[PDB]
Amino acid sequence: KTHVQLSLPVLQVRDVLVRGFGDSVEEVLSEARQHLKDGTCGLVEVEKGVLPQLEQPYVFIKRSDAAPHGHVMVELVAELEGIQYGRSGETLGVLVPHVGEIPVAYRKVLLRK
Repeated sequence: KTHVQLSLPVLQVRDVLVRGFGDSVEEVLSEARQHLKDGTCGLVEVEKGVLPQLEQPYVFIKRSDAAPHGHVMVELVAELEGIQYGRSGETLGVLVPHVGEIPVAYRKVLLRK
């Protein structure tokens, strides 16, 4: 399937134990996709002060369209030193590994895979 319905645990930035997916744009996009498939991916909602507490490169989920079955259609865009790899809509948040942190909410998305 080109799209997969996922429910992403929303984590508080200060709870996150592993603050990024790796060391290159290509690696963080790869790892993000692997964790999304394996159900081991969390989402941090971006506000003032959140991104400097996480590790670059960043992986964003961005709205790709204007929402089947409650699931917002999203795609992945990476960012490193102010350059984005991909072009998409509004940021729903920044993806991080999930290693058992308690979420505050779930974000239903339809991920372009």
